[PDB]
Amino acid sequence: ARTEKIYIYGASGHGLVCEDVAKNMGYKECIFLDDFKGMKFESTLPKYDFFIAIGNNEIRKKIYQKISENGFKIVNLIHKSALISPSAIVEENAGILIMPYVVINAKAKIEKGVILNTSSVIEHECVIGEFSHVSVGAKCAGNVKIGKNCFLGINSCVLPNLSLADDSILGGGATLVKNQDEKGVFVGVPAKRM
Amino acid sequence: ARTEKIYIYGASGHGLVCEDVAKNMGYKECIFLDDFKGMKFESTLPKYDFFIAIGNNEIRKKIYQKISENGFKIVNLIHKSALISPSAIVEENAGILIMPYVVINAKAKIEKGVILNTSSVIEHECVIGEFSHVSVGAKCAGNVKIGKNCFLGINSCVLPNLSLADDSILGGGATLVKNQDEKGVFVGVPAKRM
Amino acid sequence: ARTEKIYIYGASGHGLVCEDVAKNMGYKECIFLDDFKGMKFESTLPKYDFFIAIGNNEIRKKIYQKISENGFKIVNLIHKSALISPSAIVEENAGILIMPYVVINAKAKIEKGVILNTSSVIEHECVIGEFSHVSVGAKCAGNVKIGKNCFLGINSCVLPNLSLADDSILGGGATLVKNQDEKGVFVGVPAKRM
Ligand SMILES: CC(C)(COP(=O)(O)OP(=O)(O)OC[C@H]1O[C@@H](n2cnc3c(N)ncnc32)[C@H](O)[C@@H]1OP(=O)(O)O)[C@@H](O)C(=O)NCCC(=O)NCCS
Ligand SMILES: CC(C)(COP(=O)(O)OP(=O)(O)OC[C@H]1O[C@@H](n2cnc3c(N)ncnc32)[C@H](O)[C@@H]1OP(=O)(O)O)[C@@H](O)C(=O)NCCC(=O)NCCS
Ligand SMILES: CC(C)(COP(=O)(O)OP(=O)(O)OC[C@H]1O[C@@H](n2cnc3c(N)ncnc32)[C@H](O)[C@@H]1OP(=O)(O)O)[C@@H](O)C(=O)NCCC(=O)NCCS
Repeated sequence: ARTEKIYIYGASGHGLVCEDVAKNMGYKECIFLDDFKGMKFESTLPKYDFFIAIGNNEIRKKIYQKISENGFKIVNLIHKSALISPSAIVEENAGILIMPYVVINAKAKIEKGVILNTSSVIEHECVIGEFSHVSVGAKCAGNVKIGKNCFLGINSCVLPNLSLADDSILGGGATLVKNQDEKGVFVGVPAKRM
Repeated sequence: ARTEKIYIYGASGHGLVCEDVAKNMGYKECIFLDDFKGMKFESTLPKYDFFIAIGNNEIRKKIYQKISENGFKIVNLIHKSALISPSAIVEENAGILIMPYVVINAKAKIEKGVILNTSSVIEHECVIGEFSHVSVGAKCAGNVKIGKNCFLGINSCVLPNLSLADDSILGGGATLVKNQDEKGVFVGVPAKRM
Repeated sequence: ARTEKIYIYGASGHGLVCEDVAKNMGYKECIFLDDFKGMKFESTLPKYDFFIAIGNNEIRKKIYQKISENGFKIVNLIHKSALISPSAIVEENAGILIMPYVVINAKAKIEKGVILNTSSVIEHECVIGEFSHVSVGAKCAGNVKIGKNCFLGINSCVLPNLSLADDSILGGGATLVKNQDEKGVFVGVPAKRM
């Protein structure tokens, strides 16, 4: 079962929303660790559930690696208002954030370290690759494959059956209308390589 | 009252989400009919509620006609998280799909065979024409008239008071800013004839 | 505590949705005042909570001023499905509308007379200026400052950390990607001065 307290690493803005989700899940206390100007991570800390509240995908992956290596459990934070299909797969204890009013439909799969931000939608049979960030209000239609480390900006979307290659960025408001097997930064409606 | 079981015609991706909505409504068993590589529709089937889980508007209308002609009741599937104004009108037993977190505001009207997909919004006093599909995250502002058989793509929107003519397509991410009395395919921000 | 009845000023479309929110909050009766072709406002009316259901920001501010001057309390109408962070600040008894499925995240501030329309999202640490209208499905990313009297159109968004100057309009579907210190009308993806 979940611990009484939770370490949230990242005490910035993203950290504050993560705190709200942890409290929603029933955690009694959130202990912020921030190496910058709060309490530092220490490998010697008393054991509690961890969460990595870092928006940057590259840095979130590295921190995730360092925390995991010290034997800490990095839990998922999933708001109770997120609607997740009984046939969707969400990787267990994998540092995944699922914000309020997120919807994940039948047979979608969410990989480790993903952020599904506020009111995002992952349609049936999607695969969202590890340490991707689907940001506020971004939506993936049915059967969309998002590669590892991808970032879908605010209010972006991807049409059905499409793939976005690892390490790509879909800009805020962009509409991806063609399959993308080579990485890049895509902006506009329709989305075009920058 | 609803039957114990339901026939869902279409066993594809759209079918899977329809299954989830039926289960949410309290149906105990979903029986998939798919003429393609599952159990075939037969006019001789034992009577249960039917739903037509076909995304294509033209084909959904034809199947709806064939099922209705055999005397089957084609129910609405409405997720419990959909928020529907007490003054909105949703045509009864009319094969309408209303997905999670859909909002339908005061005095809007939804006609037979419509799909309102995940997190779509139908504002006050809208009329959504029969066998239209308002897809994931698409939004109609107040007093918008969507014609029969129309398709609003992912994350599209229509400004207040506007009409979209029968058999039109508003592309993914498109923003309709002018009245459209002649049918077509409209894409972009602002939306322009293709 | 809230009164038994409420005066809703504006009996148009916006008024109808306001009625729905008031009923959701537990008000027993909504009394429409419309100077146009319903019951007129009178300074002599029996005291009840008031709400100003006027979509136009300029007119809503003026009416708000006139009603306040006569000593009436102009309450907030907040749908129960709106998700508001315990650390967000919503100005009390300030004529604010918060529609269904609105999300307001940690430390955001909402000022008097604001409309947050259906399924809009205000991310952590935003400031939404008085008598602004964030319309249906519009989303502000973290740390966004919206000026007084601003109007964000249907399905628009603003990227993190940005400001929109007082009295500006972000058009339906627009994506604001740069800081804006001078007022104007911005349209497109990316949003550009009209
Ligand atoms: C696409 C993006 C990654 C590019 O950022 P960048 O490399 O720093 O680019 P700049 O901001 O300097 O702008 C470069 C050009 O691209 C354009 N551009 C930037 N973002 C754009 C967008 N999303 N849509 C269309 N054009 C965009 C700019 O207008 C500019 O055009 P110009 O040279 O003609 O003036 C960034 O703008 C973005 O959309 N990030 C998303 C952030 C987000 O959604 N946060 C999550 C919140 S929940
Ligand atoms: C508009 C649409 C119907 C047109 O599809 P199509 O006729 O097969 O057109 P194509 O995909 O071959 O593209 C033709 C051109 O239109 C453009 N285009 C296609 N969709 C576009 C969109 N939504 N916005 C802007 N441009 C678009 C393409 O970029 C292409 O431009 P080009 O010739 O300069 O390279 C389709 O792209 C679409 O948006 N359908 C929506 C699907 C959807 O939302 N599914 C529901 C999920 S919930
Ligand atoms: C931006 C806006 C304020 C401008 O309206 P306007 O001054 O009356 O302008 P017009 O409608 O006459 O159009 C003027 C031009 O701007 C364009 N335009 C208007 N709205 C646009 C939009 N949101 N995106 C891109 N272009 C837009 C028009 O296509 C037109 O282009 P053209 O001259 O090449 O033909 C208005 O279109 C708008 O987006 N308002 C939002 C309404 C809304 O969202 N309601 C709330 C519902 S919840």
